[PDB]
Amino acid sequence: PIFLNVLEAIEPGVVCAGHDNNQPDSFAALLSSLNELGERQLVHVVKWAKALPGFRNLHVDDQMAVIQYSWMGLMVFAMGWRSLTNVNSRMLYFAPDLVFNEYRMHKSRMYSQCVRMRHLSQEFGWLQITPQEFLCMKALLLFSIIPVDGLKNQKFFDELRMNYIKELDRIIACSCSRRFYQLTKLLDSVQPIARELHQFTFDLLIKSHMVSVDFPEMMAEIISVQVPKILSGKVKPIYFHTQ
Ligand SMILES: C[C@]12CCC(=O)C[C@@H]1CC[C@@H]1[C@@H]2CC[C@]2(C)[C@@H](O)CC[C@@H]12
Repeated sequence: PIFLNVLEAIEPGVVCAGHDNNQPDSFAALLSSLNELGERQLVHVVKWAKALPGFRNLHVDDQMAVIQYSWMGLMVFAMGWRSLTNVNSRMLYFAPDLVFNEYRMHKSRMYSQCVRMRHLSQEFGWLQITPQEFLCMKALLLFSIIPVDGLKNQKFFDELRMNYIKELDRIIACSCSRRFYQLTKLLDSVQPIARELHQFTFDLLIKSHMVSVDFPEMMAEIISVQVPKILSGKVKPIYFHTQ
């Protein structure tokens, strides 16, 4: 079981947001801390992705591209999983030091997006997703969003993506196809969520000075350079099933 050995070994550790929980729960304070969390998580997602089986067979530019497109989905998926194990069905465990109750979901002005992330977290429970299924699905998510113009070497990407589909299939097989149906629908459901957060974070960056929300350097860059390519349709998710 080489492949699963690898996925479990490279899985990133606990990451703290650096949030001072002693301050009043403001919009400005919550969102600056999520942005800080995003910056620190992006560091772990990079090292993780670079260590995945076959990842270096991608052209260097494509390596950087898929990470920059996929990070939001990847982080949301992992977060829902932490949430499942750590908190109740009504809260979102962004970090040990940044757990959203209903009040914070409201003050963040992200209530409706939070409701979707919670549903995602509950689906992991409802479907009884295993650690092994979780890890293979999360690897797949990295290879689930690409430019419509195609990548620098698209051929290598398509082959890598095929291998990770086959790995998820293997993990399932151990009816059988009903599980595969379920997992692919779950995977698809990530993308509309990421899309709403993309739109939210983009809007927030533009108004960020007016509302006193701080955006760290990598975040500022990625949200101004890469996110708008998603929002304008130059970069699109790959769905398993038609939307
Ligand atoms: C990826 C993060 C931070 C990491 C995580 O656990 C998921 C979470 C989802 C909401 C994101 C947040 C990073 C900062 C964003 C993009 C804010 O600007 C608005 C929505 C936030």
